Amino acid sequence: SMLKKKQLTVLDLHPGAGKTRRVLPEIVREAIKTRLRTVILAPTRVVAAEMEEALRGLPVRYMTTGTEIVDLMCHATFTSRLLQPIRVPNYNLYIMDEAHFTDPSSIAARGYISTRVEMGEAAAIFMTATPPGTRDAFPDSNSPIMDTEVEVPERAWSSGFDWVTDHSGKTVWFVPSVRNGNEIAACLTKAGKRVIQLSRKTFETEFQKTKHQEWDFVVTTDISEMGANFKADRVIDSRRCLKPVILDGERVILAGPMPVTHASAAQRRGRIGRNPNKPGDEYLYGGGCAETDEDHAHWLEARMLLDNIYLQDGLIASLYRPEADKVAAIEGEFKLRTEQRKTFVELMKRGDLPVWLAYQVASAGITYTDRRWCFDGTTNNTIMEDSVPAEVWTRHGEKRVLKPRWMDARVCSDHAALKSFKEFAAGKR
Ligand SMILES: Nc1ncnc2c1ncn2[C@@H]1O[C@H](COP(=O)(O)OP(=O)(O)OP(=O)(O)O)[C@@H](O)[C@H]1O
Ligand SMILES: [Mn+2]
Repeated sequence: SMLKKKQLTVLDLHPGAGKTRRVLPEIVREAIKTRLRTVILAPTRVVAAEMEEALRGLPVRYMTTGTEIVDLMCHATFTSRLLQPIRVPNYNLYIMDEAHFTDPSSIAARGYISTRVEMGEAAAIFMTATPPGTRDAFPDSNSPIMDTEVEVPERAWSSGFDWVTDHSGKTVWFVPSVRNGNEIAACLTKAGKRVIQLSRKTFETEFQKTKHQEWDFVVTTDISEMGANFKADRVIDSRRCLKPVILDGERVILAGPMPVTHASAAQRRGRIGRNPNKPGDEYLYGGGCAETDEDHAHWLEARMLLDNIYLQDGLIASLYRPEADKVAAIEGEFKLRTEQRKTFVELMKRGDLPVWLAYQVASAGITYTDRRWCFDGTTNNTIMEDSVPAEVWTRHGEKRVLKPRWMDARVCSDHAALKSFKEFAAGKR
């Protein structure tokens, strides 16, 4: 149709308008009719699976871990394939759903895609109700939403918030961190509620439980802003988030809790008011928003990824321009030689290390299986487990205090992350 190359379109209908399950299949059917080599990009594998069914019997290859011109994969999968030697089709049409996702792989993907549009080699469609720079925390909905500013608990409580537990419906509660969510969920559970906790690490297995089991509360991080569907009538929003910040170019901290963006607030609010024959959904929020970023590490990490993706001779892809000033970096300053790039990739995939940390280790000429850097840092880089120095048994047979040469707070911000990094340090993966 007008997928006739040459162009980037931002489909920005209000939340719940039918972008993912009404408009998306229409575009795919058009793309197949016009025989365009197309890729579909979902934010998560959970959402990718729900797209399988909305794309009823259409020739779509699902690269989710014949005459097949149309691919479906998640944001991170797409970006991950671009970094590897493994061949990626120069698609004629790029479709990114939930294109507001601010994770490094999603930022990198938007940059790569938009760059391909500018070069005149492809068309692109970014689907999101909240494009970069939106200041509207209260967009349109299918049904009226009762918006109420309240004092939202960020700690366990024994009194003062009756309205929280005095609610017979189902509530989605956005928290700024996993650990904060743990405390709130434990309080709700003790008060007799059934609670499901969602985070980025647990999402792909815990989200499916929000359907096939009963629940009163979902306590979730900002991961549920990316196309997550709940049968709920209430959203409690702390309006808080944590921001990864690179300090003095030498370490990453998790600053906050801190005001979420208008986009995030709109996406959080947008979890309800979706049912057209159902008014009464409430959005209860505990504070204001802010354009917080620009020292947000994710956009620098996105640059690290994009610098190591090849398009054609000497060419480095630009960030999607509405996002391009979110970071102070020179394009190509993180480009690694091919051997270092390989280590960089493995550290992110098999190593499951944050992009920033993986770059530090790889650019220092360290091989993937060399874990000495996990112990030879300054003593202020010491990682604590419950107010006591965390220790692992090394591959060489010593009990060493975990003390990484480069400190990234994301490797120990909760128990699951610490367990994973402790295992990485012991050379177990
Ligand atoms: N298979 C389906 N087809 C069409 N509509 C559906 C389907 N399943 C659920 N719906 C409902 O129809 C509405 C359309 O939802 P959809 O996810 O397409 O909106 P959206 O524009 O993607 O929202 P957002 O921008 O917040 O992701 C929702 O309120 C949803 O609850
Ligand atoms: Mn959607």
